[PDB]
Amino acid sequence: KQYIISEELISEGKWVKLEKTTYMDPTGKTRTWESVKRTTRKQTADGVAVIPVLQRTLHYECIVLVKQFRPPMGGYCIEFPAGLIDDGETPEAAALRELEEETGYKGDIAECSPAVCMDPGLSNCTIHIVTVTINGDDAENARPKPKPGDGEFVEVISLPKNDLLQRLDALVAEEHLTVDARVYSYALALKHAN
Amino acid sequence: KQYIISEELISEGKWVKLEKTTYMDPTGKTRTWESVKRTTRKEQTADGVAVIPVLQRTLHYECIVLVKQFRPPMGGYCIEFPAGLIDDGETPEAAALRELEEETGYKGDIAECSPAVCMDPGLSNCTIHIVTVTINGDDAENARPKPKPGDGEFVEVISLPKNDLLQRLDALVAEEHLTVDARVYSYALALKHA
Ligand SMILES: CCNCc1cn(C)nn1
Ligand SMILES: [Cl-]
Ligand SMILES: [Mg+2]
Ligand SMILES: [Mg+2]
Ligand SMILES: [Mg+2]
Ligand SMILES: [Mg+2]
Repeated sequence: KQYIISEELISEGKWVKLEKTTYMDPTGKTRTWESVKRTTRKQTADGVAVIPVLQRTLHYECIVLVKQFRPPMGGYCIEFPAGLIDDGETPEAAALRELEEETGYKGDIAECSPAVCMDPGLSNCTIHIVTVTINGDDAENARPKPKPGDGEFVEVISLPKNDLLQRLDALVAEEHLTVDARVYSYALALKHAN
Repeated sequence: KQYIISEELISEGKWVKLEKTTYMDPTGKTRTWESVKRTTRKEQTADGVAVIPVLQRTLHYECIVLVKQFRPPMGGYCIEFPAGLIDDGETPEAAALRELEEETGYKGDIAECSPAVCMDPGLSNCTIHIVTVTINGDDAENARPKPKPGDGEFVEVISLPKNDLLQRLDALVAEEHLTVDARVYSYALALKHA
């Protein structure tokens, strides 16, 4: 019943543009919306985010996260490892690549979401959420070698899965970090389950 | 180590702006970023709230109450937690219970309220509080709940059992063109993984 009529370019950078979207509301009334898009998409989605489950025998299972300075936020954020999918790369392959670059861990694919939206009231940005397990007992994950690209500066933060939400709250309380909403969503459901 | 040097406006809409952000990298080198911000944030501790609404009813499995709306940025229908912006002077908890009632009809009870968490920190400064609310579906207030959508809001309510949320979401994605929100998907995945 609702649909896009036209999109007016307002402003286009190298990485992001702003559009004025005209759409038909269900009553038959034309309306406008200010919409953001990335200029980099081809792809199933803009990006992947990786849920990396680090499994070591006789240890708690951990979720591997990354801490980085995020210029739009003006501060440091705690996030699932993540990056954009390369032209002609699959979401799975992007997940394992990003995970290795950002963490040095080598992982195995467990499952892969459909494209999911990041902030659909503002942008068209989408990602695949990719669950990956990491055999922390294998020699290739003993001393994980992180290969950052140009301009990535990533700290790795592993947190036990069974206390994830309490551990994150503690970091926010002590370290003036912002937690990512998808990380927080996942942590909450771990507590809310059953 | 890293910090913001300057923020130059590139383009300002009614609702959204684009900025050229200059910052210092941890090598001591100046770099830039293209940053999105909303124009509507005043003294709120965040832009908005998203509500995790746990519908509880005697001799029913708990349901997660979700909303389906057309999102102009996305050009299509999206399934999301009930959400909206925090009005000036409004508490995150008040915004949550208000938005929940407006979008679903349900009158909730506060359970917990997150710190401000980032929506897409590689792109925007946008933040929310994630507010968990329980709905006493045995109360007569919540028996045959009617939305009170504001102007240009057109919302369908979808309640899904917590104990099968991921499959039930997958089944809706299989049946029509719609996108699940990444925070919803993350929360459903944790429910499976716990
Ligand atoms: C470090 C390379 N710059 C990437 C980027 C992404 N956006 C939105 N602006 N700059
Ligand atoms: Cl798993
Ligand atoms: Mg990244
Ligand atoms: Mg990366
Ligand atoms: Mg809303
Ligand atoms: Mg609303």
